[PDB]
Amino acid sequence: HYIKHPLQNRWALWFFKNDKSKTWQANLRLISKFDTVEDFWALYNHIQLSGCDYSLFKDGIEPMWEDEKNKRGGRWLITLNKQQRRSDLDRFWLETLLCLIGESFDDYSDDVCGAVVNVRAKGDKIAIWTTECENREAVTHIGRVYKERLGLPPKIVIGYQSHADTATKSKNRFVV
Ligand SMILES: Nc1nc2c(c(=O)[nH]1)n(Cc1cc3cc(Cl)ccc3[nH]1)c[n+]2C/C=C\CP(=O)(O)O
Repeated sequence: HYIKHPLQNRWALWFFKNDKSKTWQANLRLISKFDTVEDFWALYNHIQLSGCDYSLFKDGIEPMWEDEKNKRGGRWLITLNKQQRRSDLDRFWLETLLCLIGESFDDYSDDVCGAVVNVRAKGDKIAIWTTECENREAVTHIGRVYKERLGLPPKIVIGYQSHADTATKSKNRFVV
């Protein structure tokens, strides 16, 4: 009936089905792809009415450190307490998906790879993944706009961790 409204990029929704008897990548599942506003909303409305983690990454980028577009990058991390799953999780996740498909970081949105939400009994987490941890100007601009877009209290920092550092964990490259 109507002409669909194209998004700037094509996106893929992935999920991680926690299965301890399998190696990490064997639990990744690519659910579906979309490149219009109407197809995004249909998928979002469908998931809402249905550690089982999810991610939205640009087409061609797998949601893993191993991917060529992620190996030299990192993520802005938002940590929620147990009480924030009910009051803030869904709002923070939708606002993060909108930053992605709407290219809310202007030219710096070209550095965005995707976003990951970790559903944990001990506390949920949401991250925006970027392609180059050494791109200080792009990384910091994305972080400041993301923190503001989510209405986070200014005094508390959010940290940007390089995937190389997260993978050899035993520390924040930038804070905003
Ligand atoms: N090899 C490897 N291991 C990883 C990775 C990774 O990219 N590669 N990741 C990052 C990652 C990508 C991703 C995608 C989805 Cl859909 C859901 C959750 C996700 N987590 C987290 N491990 C370790 C697992 C748990 C630690 P923790 O308790 O901190 O998640």
